[PDB]
Formats: sequence, C-alpha cells, structure tokens
Amino acid sequence: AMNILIIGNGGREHALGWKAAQSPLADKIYVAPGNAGTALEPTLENVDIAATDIAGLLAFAQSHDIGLTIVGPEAPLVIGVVDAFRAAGLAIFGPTQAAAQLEGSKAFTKDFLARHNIPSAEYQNFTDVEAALAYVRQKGAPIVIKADGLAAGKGVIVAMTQEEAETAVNDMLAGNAFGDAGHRIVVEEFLDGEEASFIVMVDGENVLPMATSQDHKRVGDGDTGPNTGGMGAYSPAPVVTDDVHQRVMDQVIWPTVRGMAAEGNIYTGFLYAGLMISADGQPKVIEFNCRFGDPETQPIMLRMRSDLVELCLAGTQGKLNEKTSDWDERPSLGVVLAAGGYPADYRQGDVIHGLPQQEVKDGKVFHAGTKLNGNHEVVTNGGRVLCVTALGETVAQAQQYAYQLAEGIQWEGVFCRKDIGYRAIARGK
Ligand code: NA
Repeated sequence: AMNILIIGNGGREHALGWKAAQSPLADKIYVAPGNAGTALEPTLENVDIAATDIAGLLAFAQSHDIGLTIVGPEAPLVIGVVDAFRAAGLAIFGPTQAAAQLEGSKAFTKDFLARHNIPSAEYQNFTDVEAALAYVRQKGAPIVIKADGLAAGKGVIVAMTQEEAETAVNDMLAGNAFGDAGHRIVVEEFLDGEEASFIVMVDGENVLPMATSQDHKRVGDGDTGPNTGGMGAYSPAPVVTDDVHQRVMDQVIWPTVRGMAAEGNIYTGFLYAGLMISADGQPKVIEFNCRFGDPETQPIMLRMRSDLVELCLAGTQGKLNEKTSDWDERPSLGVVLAAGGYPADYRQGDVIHGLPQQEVKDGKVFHAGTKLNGNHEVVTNGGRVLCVTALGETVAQAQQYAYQLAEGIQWEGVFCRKDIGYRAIARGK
C-alpha cells in the first residue's frame, strides 16, 4: 500500500480523504492542514503544514514516503505545488502552475475560450457611453451590465428590457462624457437556462468524467441574494441528459484539453467546469474554477464505487483511457450549513453542538470551515462550515434524509438553504 497526501482544508478535501481511506491501495492518509472533520476521522491524520507552504509540503512528502498527492484547492496550484513535487519525482494529481491558469485566472480563460471558439458568454468593455449604447442597441435585451465601485448587490444589472439596458449603461458611465470621471463597464451576454457542474479527471491527453452535479450558488432560497461558493449540491443532474453530455464533451471538454496541450500547457488533475445548459440542451461555459468542485465533490464521493486512489494514480501515469468509473445508482445530496453573514462577514469561533458521534448508514457530515481545539470543542472556522450529505432512492428522498441528519446540528447563526435539489425534485427525480 502507498501513503497518500491530500492538500487542503475544505469539505472537498474531507470527502477526498474519506474516500481515499477506503482504498486497499492506501496505507496512511494525511491531510495538510485538514480541518476538524479530518481530525475526527479515524482513518485520516492531519499534518500542520499550510496548503501554500510548498517547501513544507515537499519536505513532508519526502520524509513520509508519500506515493500519491492529491490537490484540492486553488491556492497551492497557482503557486506551483505540482511543478515542485514533479521536479522532486513525486506523483501528484493536479495542474501545473501554467495549466492552473485555466481555473485561476478569469482573464486567461476568457481569452482561451475565445481563441478556441468554446461556447461561452460574449462580452465587451466600455468607457464611452455612446459606444456602449450602440452595442446594447445592437444586441438587445436581455443583457448583463457590470461596474465596480457601487454598493453590495448593485454592481451587476441583469437588464431584461431595452430600457433597463440603456438605463444601466447611462447610469454606470454617467460623468465620463463631461467630467472624465473614470468609470468602466463590462457588457456581457445573459446566459439563461439551468446550471450544472461538470467535473472530469484529466491525465494530459485522456479524460475520465465524474458524475454530474448541480450546485446552488445564490445564498437564498429560490435563487435569491448574493452569490456564494455553493450552498449545496446533488448528483446526478438531470439537466445533463445523454445528449447534453455528448455536447459538453465535444464542444467544451475535448477542445479545452486539446487546446491547453496545443499551447504547451498540458492540463492534468481535476477540471471543474461550471456550465449553463440552455432550454435546447446546449452548453455554455460560465467559468472553469475550483468553486465548481465544493460542495459538488461531497455527494459525488458518496456515490463513487470506484477506487479514488486507483483512478488518481492512473491520472498521474497517463492511463485514464484504461479506466472506467462505477457509481451507486442512487442519487446523493449535500446541504451546506453556513455561518450567518456569509458570503459577507460572519463570526468564527462558535462551538458546534449536535455533531454525530457515529457514522450512519447512507449519510456523512463533511466538514469545511471547522477547527478542533485543545479542549476537544469543534468550532466554526469559515463561512461554509459543514456539508450534510445523504444518499436516497430519489433526489427527493436524499433531500429528506440530508435535512434529517442536519436537524440537530446547532451554533449561533447557523443557516442553510431549504431548497437544495428543487430543480430535480420538480421533475420527479
Ligand atoms: Na460550488
């Protein structure tokens, strides 16, 4: 068996570590730095090294006979943890710094999507109110107008009528004409439809798709309030039909993987695509970003019947084309429990009461922003604190069970959406 290192401290990393621990191919499994959930997990050992301390991480891997490292979050990737590990001969599943630009830089990706003709939102920047008005007159509504400097919730206008679009442009650029006020807007195509997260493993040349999922990015029930990292997800996502899946692979995933290689930035690791699927079943890329992996990873790992270590090892050896993935036929669903105030300011340090003292059948509480202190109290340590995850025979039953398991977990200001899964439950799924 091989010792395994998971880098990071979110709920995705708890889930990855928990799943890895099931592999007969794994001996010890470490999480750097991990969180209270991985501390509590008997099969995982937290290591007190920051996810962005590359020298510390490499020293650890070189001293604890780590046969495979799996990287969850963005921060270590964009500073080249993968480059460092590979220079030292260590097997690591994640993108190089250069490849990580696709997930780390919105500008890099907009340019990439354009030059590869990958479906995504058209956009144009303006400082001149007359050029902007001519452009929104040409495109017509619906259309999105964005500016910086305004109050929270007022920087993005989704204009649904021509007047709304003209008003937005005129209001957000007001003062540039006569006063050189210095304002700037971006006008972007409105992507309508339904969201899906499409996650794949990539070995440079081959791709192994993970189960589909649907996250709930707005903080409030009924898709209201500000955006977040994601308030809960379920798998699989019915909006991704077999036909839509083919279109995603053909129009998005293969062009992306091939394009990155063609530019001399071969991509390896998980690739998390946030998509909008139109009513006619056509995909558009919102972003490639690690936010399309948490809390999406949690329900996916509950459903995975394949060996995660096996697959990630194949992903470091160029062998994904030899592998298949196996899944529980049942759906799974996770509900995030968040600290009141998220995604704006929120309190840290609250003692969490009612956590499960034993694993239960068909459910799991994955920790994200939590810390286990010296008195064995678990305290809140982030905006998203837990993801209470369940399997069920239908999305409706998975939803019921997840909210059942969440019921006794308490701290001051705890909150969640109550409608995780609604778009699938509304279909009878
Ligand atoms: Na997410």
